[PDB]
Amino acid sequence: TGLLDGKRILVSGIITDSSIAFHIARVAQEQGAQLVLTGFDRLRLIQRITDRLPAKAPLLELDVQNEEHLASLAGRVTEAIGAGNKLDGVVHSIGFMPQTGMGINPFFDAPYADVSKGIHISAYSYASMAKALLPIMNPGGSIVGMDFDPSRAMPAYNWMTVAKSALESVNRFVAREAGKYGVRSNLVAAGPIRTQIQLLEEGWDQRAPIGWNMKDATPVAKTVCALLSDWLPATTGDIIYADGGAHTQLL
Amino acid sequence: TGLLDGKRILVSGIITDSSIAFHIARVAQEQGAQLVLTGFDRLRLIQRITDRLPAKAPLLELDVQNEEHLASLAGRVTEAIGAGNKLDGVVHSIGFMPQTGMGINPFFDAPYADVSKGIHISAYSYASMAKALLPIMNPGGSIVGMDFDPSRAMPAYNWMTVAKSALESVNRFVAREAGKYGVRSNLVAAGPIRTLAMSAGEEAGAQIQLLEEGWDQRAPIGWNMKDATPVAKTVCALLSDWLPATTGDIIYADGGAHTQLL
Amino acid sequence: TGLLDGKRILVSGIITDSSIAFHIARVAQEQGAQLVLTGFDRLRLIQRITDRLPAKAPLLELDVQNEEHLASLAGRVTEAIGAGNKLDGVVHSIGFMPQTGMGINPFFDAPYADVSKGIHISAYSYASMAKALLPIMNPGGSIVGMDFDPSRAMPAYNWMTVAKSALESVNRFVAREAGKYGVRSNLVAAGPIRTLAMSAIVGGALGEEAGAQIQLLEEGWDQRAPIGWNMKDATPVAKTVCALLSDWLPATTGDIIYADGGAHTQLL
Amino acid sequence: TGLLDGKRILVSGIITDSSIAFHIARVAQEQGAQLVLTGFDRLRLIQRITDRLPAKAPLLELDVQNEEHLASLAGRVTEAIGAGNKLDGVVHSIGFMPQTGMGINPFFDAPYADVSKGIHISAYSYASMAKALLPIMNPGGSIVGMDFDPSRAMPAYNWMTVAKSALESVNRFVAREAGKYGVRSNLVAAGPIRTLAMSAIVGGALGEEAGAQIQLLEEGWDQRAPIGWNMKDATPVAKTVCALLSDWLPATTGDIIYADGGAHTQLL
Ligand SMILES: NC(=O)c1ccc[n+]([C@@H]2O[C@H](COP(=O)([O-])OP(=O)(O)OC[C@H]3O[C@@H](n4cnc5c(N)ncnc54)[C@H](O)[C@@H]3O)[C@@H](O)[C@H]2O)c1
Ligand SMILES: NC(=O)c1ccc[n+]([C@@H]2O[C@H](COP(=O)([O-])OP(=O)(O)OC[C@H]3O[C@@H](n4cnc5c(N)ncnc54)[C@H](O)[C@@H]3O)[C@@H](O)[C@H]2O)c1
Ligand SMILES: NC(=O)c1ccc[n+]([C@@H]2O[C@H](COP(=O)([O-])OP(=O)(O)OC[C@H]3O[C@@H](n4cnc5c(N)ncnc54)[C@H](O)[C@@H]3O)[C@@H](O)[C@H]2O)c1
Ligand SMILES: NC(=O)c1ccc[n+]([C@@H]2O[C@H](COP(=O)([O-])OP(=O)(O)OC[C@H]3O[C@@H](n4cnc5c(N)ncnc54)[C@H](O)[C@@H]3O)[C@@H](O)[C@H]2O)c1
Ligand SMILES: Cc1csc([C@](C)(O)c2n[nH]/c(=N/C(=O)Cc3c(F)cccc3F)s2)n1
Repeated sequence: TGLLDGKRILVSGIITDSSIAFHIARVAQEQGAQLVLTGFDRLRLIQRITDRLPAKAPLLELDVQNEEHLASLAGRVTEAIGAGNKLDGVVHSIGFMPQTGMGINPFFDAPYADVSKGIHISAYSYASMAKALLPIMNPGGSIVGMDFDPSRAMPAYNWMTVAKSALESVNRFVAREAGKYGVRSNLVAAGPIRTQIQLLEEGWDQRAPIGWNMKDATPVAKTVCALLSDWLPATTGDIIYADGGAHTQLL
Repeated sequence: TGLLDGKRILVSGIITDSSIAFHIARVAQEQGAQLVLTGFDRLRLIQRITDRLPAKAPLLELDVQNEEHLASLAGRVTEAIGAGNKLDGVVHSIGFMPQTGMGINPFFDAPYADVSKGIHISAYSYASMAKALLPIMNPGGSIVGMDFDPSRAMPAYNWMTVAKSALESVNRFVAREAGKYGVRSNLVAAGPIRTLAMSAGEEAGAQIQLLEEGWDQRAPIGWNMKDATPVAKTVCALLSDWLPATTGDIIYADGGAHTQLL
Repeated sequence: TGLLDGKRILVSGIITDSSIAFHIARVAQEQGAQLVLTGFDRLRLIQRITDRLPAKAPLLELDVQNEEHLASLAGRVTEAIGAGNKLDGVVHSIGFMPQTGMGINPFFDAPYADVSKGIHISAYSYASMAKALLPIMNPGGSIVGMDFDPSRAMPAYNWMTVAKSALESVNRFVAREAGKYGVRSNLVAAGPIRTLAMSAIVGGALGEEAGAQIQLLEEGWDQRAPIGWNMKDATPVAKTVCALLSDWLPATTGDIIYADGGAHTQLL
Repeated sequence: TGLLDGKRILVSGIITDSSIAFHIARVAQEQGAQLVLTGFDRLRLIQRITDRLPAKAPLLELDVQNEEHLASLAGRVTEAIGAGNKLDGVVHSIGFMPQTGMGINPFFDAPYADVSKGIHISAYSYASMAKALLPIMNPGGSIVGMDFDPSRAMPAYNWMTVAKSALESVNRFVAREAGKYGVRSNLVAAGPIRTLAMSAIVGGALGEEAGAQIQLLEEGWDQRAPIGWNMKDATPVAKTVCALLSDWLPATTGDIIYADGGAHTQLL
C-alpha cells in the first residue's frame, strides 16, 4: 500500500544505475507506481540498466533535440500505457552542457553553439516535454524536473549554472500551462550527487544542518516521489530543495 | 495504511474547527498518527472542539508566553506518550498580532508592547517549542511551523508580516539545533485561509478581499481560501519520511501564487 | 562638475530616441562622461538619432552575434578614445526575442532556433561584451547591463523572461572575471518602459488580448510601486545606470539594482 | 559641487569614530550635506567624537526606546534647522543585540526580554524614526538604514540575524508610508566592518571560539567577494549610503543595496 499506488508515471534520464533518474524510478516502483521510461542515444545500454529496476517497464526512445521524437511521444506513450489511459506524473531528469561551458575551461571561452546546445537540453526541453505530455495527463498530475541551485555563481559549473537559472524560469511558465490541465509543475534542487569541485562538495555537508551524503541519491528520489504524490497538492511553479538544507546556511 | 503510521506528533494551535491546526490534526489522524494536542487559554472550549476529531488525543495546556508551561512541557508530553517514547513530529500553528499591528490601524501607530507580544507568540515561540521538545524527539523527526509569505509587503497584514519574516529567520537557526538530533525544521507558507479570524475597518476588508481574489487568479492551479485541506496535507508531507533532505526551508502551499506576477 | 566627469564610457543599444540607451547616454553626457557608442545594423539611422544627444560621440558597429565584430571591438574602441586610454564604463542595453517567444504566441510554440537567438543576444552577449572590453578597462570600472525582473512568471514576456533569468546568472559569472581587473558588474532591473516595441503591443499590434495583458501589467506596476512608476519616462532608469557607472557604489558587484519604483517589494 | 549639495540630512548612530554612522556623516559633509546628528546614552563621549567631523552639526538626544524623545524629535530637529526648512535625508545606523542573543551563547538560551530589546532597537526603531521624521521631510527625500544579510543562518549572529530579517520587512512597509511623502526607504546590507564590538571579538574578548568564527567569516567574505572585502574600511559602505541619499537612485524603494564586495552573489 504505497505512496504512488496505481499512478502512471513517465521517467526520463536513466543512462546508468547511479543516475538520479534510476533511483527516482526504483523508489516510484517500490511505492506502487507503474512506469514508462525514456532514454537517449545508448538505448542498448539503457535497456540493460532498466532491467535492474524491481519491475518491468517499457523503454521509449527520446532525444529532446529531435522534433520528430517529441511530436510522436504522446502517441507512443499512449500505445505503451494503453489507449484511454493517461499519465499522472512526468519526471524530467535530463541535463548536459559541453565541456567548454562546464569544468576547467574559462567562462568566457565557451562558444555560443555549445552553450545553446546545453540550454536546449538542460532547460528548453523541460517545456518541450510538458508540451508533448500535458495533453495525455490527468487532473491532479505532477511534472518534476531536476535543478542545481544557480542563485549564486560558483567555480566550474559556469554555463551549466546559467542553464539551470533558465530552467527555473522555464518551470514557472510550464506551471501556467500545466495549471490548465489541473497539473502541477515543480523542480527538486538537489545537492551534488556522485553519479574546486571537491571543495564545493565538501562544503555542502558542513553547511547542511543534517549533513549531505553525495554518494546517496535516495533522499533526492524520495523528494521527487513526494512531489509526484497527492501530498503536495497546492505547490506549483516552485522549487523544493533536497540539499540537506545547505542553501539555508552561510557557514 | 497511512502516511504517518505509528508516528507520535504534537499539534498546537487548535482553537476552532476551522483552525488550520484542526485540519492538520484531522489529516494526521486519518493517516495513522498518534497525536498530543496543545491549547491556549480557552481549554474547556478547545476540548469541545477536539472531540470532533477522528480519534482521541490528550490535550495539554501551553501558553508560549508562559515560562513554566514551556519548562514543564517535555515532561507532560512524556507522561502523555509514555516513558521510553519520544515524538517524531511537532507542529507550531501559533500566531497572534494585536489589533494595533494588524488591520486598518496605521502601521506607525502600533506600540512596541503590542509588536513585541506579536513577535514573541508568532516568531520567538518557534524557538521555544523547539527548545522544549527537541530533547524528546526521535531521529528522522520533523518540526513544522506555519508561515505567510512576507517577502513583499502587503496592505493590512502590517506587523504580522514583520513577525513572519522573523519566523523564517528563526526557522533557519532552529534547523541548526535540530540537525544535532537528526531532526528537520521547516515552514509551510500557506495562501490565505478563511478561519474565524479572517472571517472577521472598511478599507481593510476591501484590501484583504483584493489580496485573496488576486491570490486565486495568480495561482496557476487556483486557490480555495475556504479549503484548509491542501495546507494540512502539505504539513503532513513534511511530517512524513518523504522529504528527508529538506531542512531550515519553506514549502509553499499557496496554489503557486508567489511564483507568478500576474 | 558632474557625476561621471572624466569617465570614458561605451554605451550600446541605441536604436531610437526612445531606447533606454539613448537616455543613459544623454544623462551620462550631461554628467561629463565622454562616450563611445555602438550600434547594430542600421548605423545611418542610428547616427541621425545620436546627433540628437547633447554631445557628439564616435559610433562603432557592433552586432553581438558577429564574432569578428567582437574580436575587433577593443582595438576599434582604442582607436576612438586615443591609444594609452581605457574605458571606465560599459553599458549593455541590448535585448531581443523573436515574436515566437514574446507576445501572444503560446509559450510552447516557440521554436528553439528563435529562443536560442534571443538568448544569444539578450544573455550570452553580456559575457561576450565583457570578454572583448575588460582588457581595455581601468580599475574601479563598471559594466552595467539591463534587466527585467524574471523572478516570477508573467503573461506575454515568456521566453524573454527566461532570457533575463539567464542574464542574471551570466552577470554573476561576469562579476568574477571582472573582479580580476578591479571592474564591477551589475544589472539594473527596470520597470516597463514605453520603448518602440512596447508602444506597438499596447494599442493592438498583436491583438486586443495581448494589448490588454500588458496594460494590466503596467497599471499594476504603478500602483504596487510606493513612489509610483512612469512607463513614459526612462530618466529614472538612466540615472540609476549612471549611479552604477560612478564611484558611489564601489562595493557592489554581481548584483541587481532595481529601478522599478519599488514595485517588486510590494505584493499589492 | 558635491553629491549631497545643500541637502539637510539627519544621521543617527555615532558612538565612536569607527562607527559606520561616523563615516556616513563624514562623507555626507564632504559632499556638501548639512547635518543634524542624534546620539544615545553616552552623549558626552559622542559630543567629543562628532567634534572630529569636518563641520559643526547640532547634536540631539535620541534613545529610540524612549517615547518622549520620539514624540519631540520632529520639533527639536525643526528648531535646529530653522522654521520653514525640511529634511531631505535620514540615516538609521542603530543596532543592538544583548550578548544573550549574539555571540557564543546557544541560540535557545536567549531570553525573550533580551531578544525583544534587540528587535526594538535594531528593527522597530526604523519604523519609529520614519513616523517621527516623515512629517518634516521634503519630496524626493531618502531614509536609509543599515542591514547585514540575514537570508542564510550563520554562527554567532543568532538573534541579530533575526532582527535584521525583521528590519528588512519593516523597511518594505516604511516604503509604503514614505511614498505618500515622495520619500524613498532603503537598507544598505554591508559586509563585516571592524567597528568597536567586532574588533573586540577578533582580539579574543569573547574567547577562542567566537574569535575563530568571526575570523572564518571575514576570510571567506574576502574570497567570495569578486572585488574583495576590506573589513577595516567603512568608506565603501558610507559612499553607498550617500548614493542612496542622493538623487541618483530615484526609482528604488522598499529595497536592499548590497555593499558587500558582491560576496552574497557567489557560493565559493
Ligand atoms: N549529479 C548532481 O550532482 C546533480 C545535482 C543537481 C542536479 N542534477 C541534475 O539531475 C539531472 C540528471 O543528471 P544525473 O546527475 O542523474 O546525471 P546523468 O548523466 O545520469 O543523467 C543525465 C541524463 O540526461 C540525458 N540526456 C543528455 N542529452 C540528452 C538528449 N539530447 N535528449 C534526452 N536526454 C538527454 C542523458 O541521457 C542522461 O540520462 C540533470 O538535470 C542534472 O543536471 C544533478
Ligand atoms: N489563516 C490564514 O490566512 C493563514 C495563512 C498563512 C499562515 N497562517 C498561520 O497559521 C497559523 C494558524 O493560524 P490559523 O489561521 O489556523 O488561525 P487560528 O486563530 O485558528 O489559530 C491560531 C492559534 O494561535 C494560538 N495562540 C495564540 N496565542 C497563543 C499563545 N500565547 N500560546 C499558544 N498558542 C497561542 C491561538 O490560541 C490559536 O489556536 C498561524 O501561525 C497563522 O499566522 C494563517
Ligand atoms: N522597454 C522595457 O520595458 C524594458 C524593461 C526592462 C529592461 N529592458 C531592457 O533594456 C534593454 C534595452 O531595451 P529597450 O527597451 O531600450 O529597447 P530598444 O529596442 O531601444 O533596445 C534594444 C537594442 O538592442 C539592440 N540589438 C538587437 N539585436 C542586436 C545585436 N545582434 N547586436 C547588438 N545590438 C542588438 C537593438 O538594435 C537596440 O539598439 C534591453 O536589454 C531590454 O531587454 C527593457
Ligand atoms: N560588521 C558590522 O559592523 C555591520 C555590518 C552590517 C551592518 N551593520 C549595522 O550597521 C549599524 C551601525 O553599527 P556599527 O557597526 O557602526 O556599530 P556602532 O556600535 O558603531 O553603532 C551602533 C549604534 O547603535 C546605537 N544605539 C544602540 N541602542 C540605541 C538606542 N536605544 N537609541 C539610539 N541609538 C542606539 C549606539 O549608540 C551606536 O551608535 C547597525 O545597524 C549594525 O547592525 C554593522
Ligand atoms: C524586457 C523587454 C521589454 S521590451 C524589450 C526589448 C529589448 O525591446 C525587446 N526585445 N525583443 C523584443 N521582441 C518582441 O517584442 C517580439 C516582437 C518583435 F521582435 C517584432 C515585432 C513584434 C514582436 F512581438 S521587445 N525587452
